[PDB]
Order: sequence, then C-alpha cells, then structure tokens
Amino acid sequence: MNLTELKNTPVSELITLGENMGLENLARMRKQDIIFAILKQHAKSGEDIFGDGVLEILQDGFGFLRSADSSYLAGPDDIYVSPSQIRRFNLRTGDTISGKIRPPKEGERYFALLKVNEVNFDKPENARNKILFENLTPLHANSRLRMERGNGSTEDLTARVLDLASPIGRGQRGLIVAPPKAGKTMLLQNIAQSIAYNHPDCVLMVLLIDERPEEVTEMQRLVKGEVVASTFDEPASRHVQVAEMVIEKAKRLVEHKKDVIILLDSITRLARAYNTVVPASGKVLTGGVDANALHRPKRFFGAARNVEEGGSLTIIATALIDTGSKMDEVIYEEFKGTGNMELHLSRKIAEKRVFPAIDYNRSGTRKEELLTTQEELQKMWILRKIIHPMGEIDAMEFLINKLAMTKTNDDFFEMMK
Amino acid sequence: MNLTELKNTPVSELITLGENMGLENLARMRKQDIIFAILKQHAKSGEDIFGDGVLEILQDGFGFLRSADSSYLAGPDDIYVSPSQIRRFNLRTGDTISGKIRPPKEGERYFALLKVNEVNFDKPENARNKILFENLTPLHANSRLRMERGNGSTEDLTARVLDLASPIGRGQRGLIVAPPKAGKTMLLQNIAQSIAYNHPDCVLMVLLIDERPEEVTEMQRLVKGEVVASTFDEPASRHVQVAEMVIEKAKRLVEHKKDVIILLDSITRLARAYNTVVPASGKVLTGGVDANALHRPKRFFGAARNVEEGGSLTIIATALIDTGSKMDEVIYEEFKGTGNMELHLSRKIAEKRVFPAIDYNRSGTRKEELLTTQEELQKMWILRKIIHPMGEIDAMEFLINKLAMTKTNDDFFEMMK
RNA sequence: AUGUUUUUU
Ligand SMILES: Nc1ncnc2c1ncn2[C@@H]1O[C@H](COP(=O)(O)OP(=O)(O)O)[C@@H](O)[C@H]1O
Ligand SMILES: Nc1ncnc2c1ncn2[C@@H]1O[C@H](COP(=O)(O)OP(=O)(O)O)[C@@H](O)[C@H]1O
Ligand code: BEF
Ligand code: BEF
Ligand SMILES: [Mg+2]
Ligand SMILES: [Mg+2]
Repeated sequence: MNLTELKNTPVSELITLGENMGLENLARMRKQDIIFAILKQHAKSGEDIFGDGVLEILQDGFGFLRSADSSYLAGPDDIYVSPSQIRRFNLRTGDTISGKIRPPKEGERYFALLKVNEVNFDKPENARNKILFENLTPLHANSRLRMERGNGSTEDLTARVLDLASPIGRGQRGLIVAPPKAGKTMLLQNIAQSIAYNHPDCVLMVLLIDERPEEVTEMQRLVKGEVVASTFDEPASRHVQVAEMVIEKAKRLVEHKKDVIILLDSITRLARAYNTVVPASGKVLTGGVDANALHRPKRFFGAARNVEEGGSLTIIATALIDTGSKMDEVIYEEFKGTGNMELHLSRKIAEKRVFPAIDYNRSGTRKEELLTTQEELQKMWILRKIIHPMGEIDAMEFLINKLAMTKTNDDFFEMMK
Repeated sequence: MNLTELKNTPVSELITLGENMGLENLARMRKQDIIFAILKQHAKSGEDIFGDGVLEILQDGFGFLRSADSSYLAGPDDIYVSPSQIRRFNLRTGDTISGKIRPPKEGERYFALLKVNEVNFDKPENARNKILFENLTPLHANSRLRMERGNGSTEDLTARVLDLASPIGRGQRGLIVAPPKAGKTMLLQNIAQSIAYNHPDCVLMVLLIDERPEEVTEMQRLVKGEVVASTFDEPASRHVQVAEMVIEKAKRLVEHKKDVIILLDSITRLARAYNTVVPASGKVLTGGVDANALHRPKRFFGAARNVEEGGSLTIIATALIDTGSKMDEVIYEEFKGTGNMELHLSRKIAEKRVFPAIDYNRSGTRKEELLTTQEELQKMWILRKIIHPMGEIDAMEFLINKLAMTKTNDDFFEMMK
C-alpha cells in the first residue's frame, strides 16, 4: 500500500477496484478522491498504509509531504507531519520521509505520520549525524562531465561544439546567454539527453518556471529524469515556493554525497517573480528592479558548489537578453559577474538557419586546465587562435564542415596539425 | 419565439407587429423596448419564450446571458441566471445556455431561466462530465492550416508570401510585429478571408479593442465570422470584460474539442488597458509599466495551446512598435520572448508602396518541420539562403516578380532548381 | 514625487 503506486495506476483500474470494494459510484469522482476512498476502505480492515514525499515545513511549525508528480503543489493527499516528530528527528525542509500513514479521523483533513522508516533514502541513524550544507568546503570543478555522445550521431555535433567551447564539470555554475528565438529549447533538450546518456548516475532535475505548458509536457516526455515545472498560469508565489523546494531538496541530496544537476531555464523569470513578490520599499532602481529583489536569486544561483567531502551541485541557468525590457537587461549582467561560464548564442547565426548558433568567440570556461589534459588544452588553444580571426558565421560554418568529416574531435585535432 | 430571431428582424416589421398586437405607440420607442413589449404580450397569452447567450457569472454568485451582437455589453434584455441553477449544473463563465425564459414579474428587471435545454451546443449529459482546460496536455502545432487560396487571384500573393515565410498550424501562438502605417489592416483582412475560405469549419473570432468605429463596422461587414470589438469611446473596464468573456468562451469551446481561432489586433492596447485598471502599488518600472500589469495579458496570450485530446486554440496578436511611447516598447516587447512566431513588417518597404511589406529575413517559425514535408522544408531553406544576402526591398521585389509569373509556389520552387 | 521611466555612447 504505497501512495505513488496508486498514483501511477490508471483511472479505469482504480474505478474497477473501488467498485469491487463496494463504495459510492467512482465514475463521477476524481482520481485523488478515488484513491482516498480506497485507502480509507483498506485501513478500515486493519491493514497499514505507507506513503512518501518531500517535507515542506511551514512557518507555524508543522509541515506536509509534497509529491513530485504535481510539481510540489498543495494537494488534499498531503501527509501531515506534527512538529513533535520534527523536533524529535531534527527534520528540515527537503528531507525525504517514507513511513506508515493513517487516514484522517473525524475532524482531520490530512494523513498523519506514525513511524518514519527511511530518511533521505537512507537509515535515520545516518541522517541524525550529518554536516550541514553551509559548512561544506567549496572547491572548483575537478571531475570532468563529458557531454560527447560518441555514437557518431548527427545530433552529437552540438555536444561536440559545446565540449570544444566550454567543458562542464561537477559543481559548475554557468550561464546560457541567448536572445529569444535562438534555439534554447533544442539546446537544453540536447544537453539533458547527453547528461542522461553519458552520466545516468547523476540526479537530473529540470526546472521550468513561467513557461508554455505544451513545452512542459514536451520536456516531461522527452528527458530521462525528473521534471518540476510551473506554467505562467500560476502566480509568482508558487514559482518562489517551487524554487525553494527544489533548492532545499538539492541541498539535502548533496548533504548525502549525491551529484545533483539542475538545468534552470528561467533565471530571468525567477528574478521577475522575486521582484514581484517582494514588498515595495519606496525605492526603485533603473529598469524597475528593487534593491532587495535580486538577493534571493543571487543566493539560489550561488548555492551551486563542488563539495570536497563528497557530491556536487551543478546549476546551468539560461538568461534572457534583448527582450525589449530594461529590467531583464539589468538582471542578466548583474548576474554576468556571476556564472563561472558563459555560453553566448548569436541571433544573426540563428537567422541563417545554422544550428547550433553558438558564439564560440565569447564562450569559454575559467580554470579549464582542471578538466582537460595538457595536449587537449593546447589543441583547444590552437583551435581558438585559428577561429578568432574569422567571423562568427564563417567560423561556425568552418567548424561544422570540419566536424562533419569525422566522428570524434580527436581526429579533427590530429588533422589540424 | 427566440431572442436572436427578433433581434435580426428590422425595425419596421417589429413596429408593425407591435401595432397589430395592440400596445402603446412603438414608433417613438427603442427596438429593444419594442421586443420586450412584444415578448410580454406574447407571454400574457400563455406561450413560451426561448433565449440564448453566453453566461457571465458575477462576483456575488448570479449571472447574465450576454449577446454577441452587442459585443457582450450590459443590456436590459439580459437573462438572469440564479446561483441555484449554477450550483445545480456546475455552470461557469463562457457556457452557452439556451432554454426557456419568462418576462420579469412585478419587482424584477430581467428575464428568468426556468429550464435549460442545450449547453454549449450539446446535451447537458455530455457537458456535466468534461475535462477542464487547465488539465489538457499541450502540444506543438501538428495540423497544417494552409493559407494559400489556390484560385490564382492577385490578392493571393500575400497568402503565398505568408506561407513561404511562416506557415501557421493549429494551436499556434504568434505575433505580428509592425510599426504604425504599415498595412496591418489589409494584412489582417487577407488573413481572415483566407481562413474563412480555406478552413470554414474553424470558429473564427476577431477581437478589436480600442479601435475606430469605422474600422469596426468595416471588419464586421467584410469577414465571414464573428466580430467582437470595443471602440476607444469605452473605458478600459469594458475592454478587460470583453477580453475575459472572449477567452472564457474560447476555453469552453476548446473543452468540447473545437478549433478556435482568435485574431487579436490590440495586444498593446489590451496591455495598456490592464495597466490602467490595475490599482497603483507605488512602484513604477521603466516606461510607466506596473509590475503586476503584464500578468493578465501574459496569461491571455499563453492561453493559446494545442490539445492532444481534441481541438486547438490559435491566437495571432499584432504588436505595436515605434509608436513614440516607451511603454509600448516595453509592453509590445517583454512579449517578444514569449511567443513562437514573429512576422515583422518593414516601414521602409511600406513607404515605397510595395505591398505586402513583409520582413522576410526576421520572419520564421520554430519547429516548422512538423507542418511541412521534407522537400518543402528543403526548398524553403534554399529560398531563405538565396534571399538572405539580398537587401530587404530587393528581396521583396525579387519575390514579387517571381511569384507573379506563376500561380502556385510549387512551380516557382521547381523553376528555382 | 527621489530611484525606475525619460536615457544614449
Ligand atoms: N539545434 C537545432 N537544430 C535545429 N533547429 C534549432 C536548433 N536549436 C533551435 N532551433 C530552432 O529554433 C527554434 C527556437 O529555439 P529555442 O531553443 O526555443 O530558442 P530559445 O529557447 O532561445 O527561445 C526552434 O523551434 C528550432 O526550430
Ligand atoms: N496589401 C496591401 N496592399 C495595398 N495597400 C496596403 C496593403 N497593406 C497596407 N496597405 C496600405 O497601408 C495603409 C495602412 O495599412 P494598415 O494595415 O492600416 O497598417 P497598420 O495596421 O500597421 O496601421 C492602408 O490604408 C493601405 O492603403
Ligand atoms: F523564446 Be526563447 F525560449 F528565449
Ligand atoms: F496604425 Be496601425 F493600425 F498600427
Ligand atoms: Mg526557450
Ligand atoms: Mg491597424
């Protein structure tokens, strides 16, 4: 008796099971209400019920166990967590809790937690003694997260160009700067697919705030990982809540020496949401940005770091420029002094239908010698010195024509000499 | 005895009928008052009266049935809908209701609804069980909505250029960016005529907010569809109300697997209206735009989506640029990074009296391979690569001179090779 | 109202 197991079951089988259990007509009923009635009827027989979810401690002291399939939205099937157990096990926002639950009695509206069985997918004896995320020693990117497929596919050209322009390692904090209508969607899809193919052990999390739902359901059915999104039909409060829950879960996972990867596509939208939810202080800067509005996105971005004791946190955010709004322009570069990695995309190259439209000149990675060998770094330096004199479109055409001849970049580097 | 039937009748016949029924002199009376008196006299004999309209639920709990011929304006002949029936049939704003009505008794001012016969042009048993619009899975444009006439007319050149620049499919969410005095009116007229000619099965709705009455009555007598407009003589409150009613009706139609097409021509004017009706919060951004003013137009724009279960919602809005106001430059923009189709028009080409004055270079459609075949996409790519080096005016002249030689674009593509 | 917008290189 698990909550996620009943959530994955279809509607027809749940209706059939409820009709066999002998309850009210479930055809004219919601799936969540059907599951609730089935759990009630199964607990009336004396059997136990189990559930799971991410903890969201409220300001009063209690909390609930949000579900991932609903993008951490307030649902009727949330498991109530008393503050006594929180104080007894030192629980915090983001801790994954899995234990026995019971249906609400007369006068209650949510399931109660009796005994916790597993904390953060581990024993509670290992979670009671742990080092906080704020005390971990940061470090630079040491492990190399190669994005090249290696299967010789035609779509691998984007990953090869990305590796030649800006290699990505564990704990990297980069930025994907690109004007609208440049190809950010396809680039993010390719990055997510390459991460899921090359490094399936890492925890991939794609955050899409204030996006077109069709794109949400497309990304959810395309990438092999977790997708937490919030369409534009929701207020900025839900955006802030989702961002906080995601970053808290990422911190709790990193605290257990896990490799978390966050592919953010709405850093600008997140900053707009934070500027909308912040109370007015009577002081407005140039472009309509509050003085204390960028602090929360600043911390959300800076949360990414590489841990020496174990694990890492990678955050790749895509910033929006040339959107016609001065607020986004002020945000983007305020954040430019940030992202230890900038991958610029050119609109002029995208208009020529030359995919990918990557600005190789302005791209780059700091401390790239820690992720590449000596000969590889020398070859990349020679390639950059050869590409720099040529124009952007000409350099992109040259790179595409030279990478189409071979499958691996090593052969291209060997033929360049 | 139908309301719309009496509304379509002329004034002279209604006056004659009222004089034959033996009532007060109807020559010095309004047509609506004449219809009201005729309905009263016909109901005094014991016969039944029927009406219809779009439901507009008020904040208190009751509602009225607005009429389409009055642009959903508050009229004396609105049918009152009690909240009891709303609670009994789960009615919402936008549901088309058609049932028996009765004249108001002593102390009443509006017609009452006794029994509902048809809901959303369908049986109530099919409307009681339905999936909300917020739960439908979005998708990209799959079905091709070809705009080419095919009759070899001289006006078909605009549709041919539009198809070669940006093909339109079901569920598309585009933008027509053009400075003033460019030819937006003729272009919108041609688009509406091509939609009514090629795809007469789709529900066409043209929304004109804050425009001149002459243009309104011109569009109403030119296109073959529904025209809901609101001239500048009305406050922004009526603009917001009309936009809400139109989008709610569109959502209710899409919920019944219908293909709705909305040709918006005032996205900038709608954003200005929303910025005017929003209460001041003491925080003004660059250009005079409120922080929470663009949220409602953002949702109105993002409502457009393609449904996998059935139906679609297409919204083609025309944004205004270079109007001398910085608010529109932020308002029209901020919207640039939202849609997935931009059809730019050049003022320099319009000054040369070269119609249509379309910027073929900056135009385009994302995921265009889902609406065109392989050979068609290759021919469009070759045409774009040939047109790109030439200047805007030169490319437009070349395209016009090459399309004037033949009737179909297939012959042009075959002759280009 | 100052900042924002005006405003840019
Ligand atoms: N690698 C690519 N190959 C082919 N087309 C692409 C590629 N990247 C982008 N595009 C085209 O650009 C359009 C928009 O790209 P997108 O990633 O949505 O840009 P952004 O996210 O910056 O708005 C897509 O619909 C696609 O047709
Ligand atoms: N396809 C066309 N053919 C001929 N003249 C046109 C065409 N499109 C626009 N025009 C001219 O431009 C004028 C204004 O066009 P309009 O569509 O009103 O531009 P906008 O809507 O951008 O203000 C029209 O009065 C018309 O004379
Ligand atoms: F319009 Be893109 F997604 F920035
Ligand atoms: F003056 Be146009 F209608 F934009
Ligand atoms: Mg995008
Ligand atoms: Mg116009």
